[PDB]
Amino acid sequence: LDAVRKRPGMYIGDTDDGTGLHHMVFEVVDNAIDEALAGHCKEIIVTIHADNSVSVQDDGRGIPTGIHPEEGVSAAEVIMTVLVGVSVVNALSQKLELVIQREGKIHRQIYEHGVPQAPLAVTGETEKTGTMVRFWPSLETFTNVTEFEYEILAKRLRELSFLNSGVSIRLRDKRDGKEDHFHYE
Ligand SMILES: N#Cc1ccc(O)cc1F
Repeated sequence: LDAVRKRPGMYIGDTDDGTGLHHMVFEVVDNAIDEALAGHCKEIIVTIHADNSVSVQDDGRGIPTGIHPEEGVSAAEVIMTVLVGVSVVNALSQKLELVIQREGKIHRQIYEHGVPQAPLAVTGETEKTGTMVRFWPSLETFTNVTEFEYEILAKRLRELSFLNSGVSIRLRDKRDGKEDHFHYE
């Protein structure tokens, strides 16, 4: 990830005018939609938290957890730490929390500035499947516009709901209780 850390704006977009900040969300949403499309229920939930982190969840199969035979870490960690892709989001997040529900098990992992704090670990059992990422954008990178703007997210998620017409997209703002549900049929 050092190439991204060296020139963040070249990977994510302008880091002073809010452009790059919102692009962080959109990169994560792309992966969540892909995951949701491979499942039965086909819903993603985007939440803006009161600490100005964002989470994206899907109810798909869960991203793969097995050890990548070539890299020697979990496949989820390969996705998060190898090179725009969610690895860029991770590199530019002061914290990122990953939760994967798959094959009867809950898996969790924490990153700080793209560095895993421990290996992906089984933490419990579950009947559900899906993936959730919550990220706190790094305030060492993102300046001036540091808070998410509901309308910027809503506009883009609406476009995505029409293109991905089988996918339900919920947007929730925990700062003021604002919510939308984009679903085309
Ligand atoms: N990477 C990734 C990713 C983030 C959120 C989600 O719901 C699914 C994903 F594959």
